[PDB]
Amino acid sequence: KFPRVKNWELGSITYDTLCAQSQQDGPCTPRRCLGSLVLPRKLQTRPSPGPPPAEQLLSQARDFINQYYSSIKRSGSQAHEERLQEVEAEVASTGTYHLRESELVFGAKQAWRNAPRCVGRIQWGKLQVFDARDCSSAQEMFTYICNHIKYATNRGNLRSAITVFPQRAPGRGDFRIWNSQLVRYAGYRQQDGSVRGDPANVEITELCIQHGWTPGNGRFDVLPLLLQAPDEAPELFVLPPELVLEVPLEHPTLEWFAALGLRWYALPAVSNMLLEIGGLEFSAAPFSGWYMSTEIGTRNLCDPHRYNILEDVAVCMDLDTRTTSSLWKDKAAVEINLAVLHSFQLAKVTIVDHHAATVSFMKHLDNEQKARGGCPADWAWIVPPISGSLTPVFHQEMVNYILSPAFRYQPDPW
Amino acid sequence: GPKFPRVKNWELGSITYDTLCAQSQQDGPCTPRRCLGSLVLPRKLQTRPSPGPPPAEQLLSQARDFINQYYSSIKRSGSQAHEERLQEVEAEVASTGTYHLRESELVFGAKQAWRNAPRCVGRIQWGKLQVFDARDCSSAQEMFTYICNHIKYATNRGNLRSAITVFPQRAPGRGDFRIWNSQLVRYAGYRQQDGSVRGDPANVEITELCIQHGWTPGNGRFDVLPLLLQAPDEAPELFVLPPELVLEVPLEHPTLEWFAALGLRWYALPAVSNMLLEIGGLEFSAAPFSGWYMSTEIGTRNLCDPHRYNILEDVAVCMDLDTRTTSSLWKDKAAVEINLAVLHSFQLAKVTIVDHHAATVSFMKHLDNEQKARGGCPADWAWIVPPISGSLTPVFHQEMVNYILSPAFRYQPDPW
Ligand code: HEM
Ligand code: HEM
Ligand SMILES: [Zn+2]
Repeated sequence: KFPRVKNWELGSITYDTLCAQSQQDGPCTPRRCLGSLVLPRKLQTRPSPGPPPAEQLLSQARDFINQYYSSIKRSGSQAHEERLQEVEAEVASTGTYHLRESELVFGAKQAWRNAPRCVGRIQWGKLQVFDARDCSSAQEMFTYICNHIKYATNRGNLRSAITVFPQRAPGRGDFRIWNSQLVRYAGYRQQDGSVRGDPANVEITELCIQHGWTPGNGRFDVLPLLLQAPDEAPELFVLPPELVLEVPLEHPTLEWFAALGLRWYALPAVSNMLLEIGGLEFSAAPFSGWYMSTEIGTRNLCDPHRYNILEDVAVCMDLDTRTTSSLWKDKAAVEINLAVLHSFQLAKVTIVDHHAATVSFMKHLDNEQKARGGCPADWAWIVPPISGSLTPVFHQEMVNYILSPAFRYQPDPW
Repeated sequence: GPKFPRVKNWELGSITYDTLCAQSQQDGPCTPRRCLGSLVLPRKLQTRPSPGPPPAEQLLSQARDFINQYYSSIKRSGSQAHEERLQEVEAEVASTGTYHLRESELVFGAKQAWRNAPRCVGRIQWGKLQVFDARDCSSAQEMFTYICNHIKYATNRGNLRSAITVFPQRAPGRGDFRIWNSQLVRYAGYRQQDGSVRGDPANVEITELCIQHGWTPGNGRFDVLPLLLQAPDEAPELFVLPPELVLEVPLEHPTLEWFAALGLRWYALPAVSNMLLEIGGLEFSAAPFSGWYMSTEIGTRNLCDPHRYNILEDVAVCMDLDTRTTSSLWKDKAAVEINLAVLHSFQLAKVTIVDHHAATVSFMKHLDNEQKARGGCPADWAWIVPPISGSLTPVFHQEMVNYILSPAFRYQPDPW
């Protein structure tokens, strides 16, 4: 019934009783495990042209409201009962309801806390929540986003934040941020099918040009935002350069590294995920924190389908790229990650290396074991892309399941 | 689209569908409610010592399935020979409660068990396996003879060859044939007075057991342990492998001249000996198998794990790195040089070994061969992706479906 979770480095064991609280199904079954799949096959988020079953929504809303009053130690109180009646009354008459700002803040922090793929959850309690539900146009969306960015960047002393735009509504279009992140580098397809810039942003880069953007021709051209108000074509907005903090990359001892002209933005702000609280869905709720160095140094810069700079760096390090056994890729990867850490640290911009991050996550696991009797975690995403076993989480067994409030993937708006 | 798991490779953007999972007849530890795919030992395949004979009804369905697999493999499914073998197996089980495999069936089954192993990245070599039939073995002493021959053949003075020796299957009522050691070659772990361990911390229990059985312990960091071999219904017997038969490689670094002074070393032959081989319901409690090493097993796991030799700090200090701060990536730097030393040394000693890049690339080829040959390949992502440089290898970006197919290698409880 309850999974026996073991840590192989310390020989310690714990039981996850929290997983019993899961109400949403994952992709696995006794016949086969599909935990390595990035996106769901069916756990997607189908349209909302029609109102969701009142009974279903109501049970989800009740659970959430129950969670909320439990957090403020007022479960069973008069306020708790009166709130349930309000939600009850509104759903029965309108088919939906609305959250009080206090509940929204609690819900956003809980969704982060429940995110199985995030290694930085020790920070879950520290999140600035901007209520943008009073937004009625793409222009206003742009203003909220600029304020979010300014606040979150804080001149290099990054502060986690989330801005919540209006919830989805039946038979009405969704408020959406087309870009997958608030700050992305353009990806331009060139003559021979190759790509200049970030190969992962080719499609979005094209949509931007398609919608009137005058494209650049560099390797790190910050993309403009395509923001969409309900049932309207997306509108193009260019982010004020002074709002986009970037860090020039250089190496602590390799004088030539800087000559590579590499750089990366300071703010990691996912903008394409859906936030679900008490059955309510927020199709546009950009969130941000700070980077873990491997995200930039290993994945963004070294992935084969990304900037793929491994060989360039290897050649500059005069390594033997003639064979795999020389481990030239491993050596280059380490120096690139070192350059990222050194540079962000030099530019006084918040960043965390994969060792510090995993160590804090182990602490989080312990805190959660005491607080809730478990912690949903997705091993493949918690263990860093390099030096996996050199970190504590590698040797820690984990249980993965879905708790709500939650952040979920949703279909591309186009 | 197709009603089977959709598997994607995020590097190539290609998609495939796994239809082979449809053939699994054994459940794993996951459910729609939660994924337990990271658990090393989930009480699923766990072949607990089942004293009372197995349900003749359950044994037969498993046996029939295996025979169908075997006849399918030789392209004679539905033939008269197929139906006759099926009748022979059912008859044998009827009058004895069990049955026996023909020589070729055992060979086929051993290879399929390796082929079906979700956690093995070396499966592109699956078709090349020397299967030693030792089902005539009747004593612990004879087990030692078979094991020594296996070691000699497999080691082949450095030009390693994959092999498996199969001892008698579990029999109703009679005790099991067992090799107490988890591997044929292991280094002793000696508990110290201060509580620390000299040697391999992973082998403290087995080391103590060997001592308790008359072994006179050494006091080194790399003392090869003796074998505790157990024949049916007899206490385990102790056997010391002749040094000349255990090929080892002293570790040195290609450029860091001082690394050789560390006195580190590792043995050439990775031979797992505590796993159970299951074929058509029959259980081979003693069926040690071996291939060759993938460098990270030695350089990253065995030498750098916190609970193993834990040499990361020593090497970093030798490289004069800043071990007082994580952002210096001293752990990452030292791990890289330790792995390079392993590859370098094995290559120098002319002992077969494969680096994690070459291995994962060959596994990708294996996945493609298997997609065409069986419509899928059971794979455990966490075990397939190397412990270092994960995303620098192609397997990291490949989604994988994990499920249990039989014949298979399963975990079994310790004999003691
Ligand atoms: C403050 C420091 C933070 C750090 C260092 C951190 C780090 C990470 C990392 C490394 C990943 C995996 C990235 C990948 O492989 O693509 C991740 C995923 C995630 N993080 Fe965090 N995180 C932080 C803040 C946040 C915040 C503030 C939120 C939300 C309020 C959040 C929500 C998530 C979610 C939902 C995922 C999984 C997304 C997916 O499934 O694609 N994180 N985080
Ligand atoms: C040809 C060379 C081979 C290589 C390079 C290779 C490599 C590996 C590696 C790296 C692992 C995971 C090690 C760990 O994390 O503990 C593994 C696991 C495994 N391999 Fe292979 N392997 C090879 C040959 C074999 C052979 C010949 C067999 C059997 C006939 C085999 C059966 C397995 C099994 C069953 C496991 C999983 C055991 C467990 O769950 O602990 N391998 N292999
Ligand atoms: Zn699973």
